[PDB]
Amino acid sequence: SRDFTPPTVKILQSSSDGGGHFPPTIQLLCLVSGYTPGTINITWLEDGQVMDVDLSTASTTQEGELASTQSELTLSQKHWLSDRTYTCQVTYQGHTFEDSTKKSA
Repeated sequence: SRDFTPPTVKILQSSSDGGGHFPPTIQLLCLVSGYTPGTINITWLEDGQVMDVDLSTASTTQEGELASTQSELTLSQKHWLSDRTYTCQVTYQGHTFEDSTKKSA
């Protein structure tokens, strides 16, 4: 007997991948898969001012008998300048987690 599977979450940052022009932002995508046969929940704990359009979302994918869900985060660099606390809180049918970044300008 061994139902369910071992959940796994990761944190990937994509800030040093920008280029000339366009406004600076942050691309923090977490890597959560294996857990749940379909997927869990996608959430990010923000601490600073989630008033703008800075939100993080994850997609659902199939990994055989497991469930691979890719999480991403998008926030304006400006906000990052004002310092904040971003964390990709991934939930599960019976589990949870959180991994991201944080700064205090």
